[PDB]
Amino acid sequence: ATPASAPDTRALVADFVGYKLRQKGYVCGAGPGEGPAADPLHQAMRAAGDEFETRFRRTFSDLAAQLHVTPGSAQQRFTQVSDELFQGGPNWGRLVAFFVFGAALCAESVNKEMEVLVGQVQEWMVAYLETRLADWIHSSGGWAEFTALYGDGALEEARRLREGNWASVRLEHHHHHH
Repeated sequence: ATPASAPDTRALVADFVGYKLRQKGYVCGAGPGEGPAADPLHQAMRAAGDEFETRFRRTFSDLAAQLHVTPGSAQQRFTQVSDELFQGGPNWGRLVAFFVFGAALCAESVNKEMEVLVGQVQEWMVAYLETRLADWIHSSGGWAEFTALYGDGALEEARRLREGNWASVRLEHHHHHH
């Protein structure tokens, strides 16, 4: 018994984006309350998103000013940061982090009619995914671990961890003695 799949990974992506766009302008959908779904793809995607948004408080205004001062590049910068730390870290913390970025920088580059660069950021994503992320993914299989990851447990833990190592961009210089 091995079910098949017609849709594509790309489709799911454009879905979260397009929906997030109308979510502010013209919401369109249904009201899932007691409708058990085999593949909690949608529910899952929303969970992660709202997870980081609920975990902290004002990541937008906060991460805005804070990350503002420190000279940072565009979208490409956000990813580079995540991959920089996640470099060999199959932790969930980087999931909720790297995600909040792709999305935020997604709707931004999209709404601003900056799709040109948008398609670029994503392309790179799926690239490294099957490149070096093909292992950590093959182990858990994918969202599988995610579905059962945030099943039960304080969220404040996942954030503090993510914003902990990430926001911990503050380190100590070197000591030059003679």
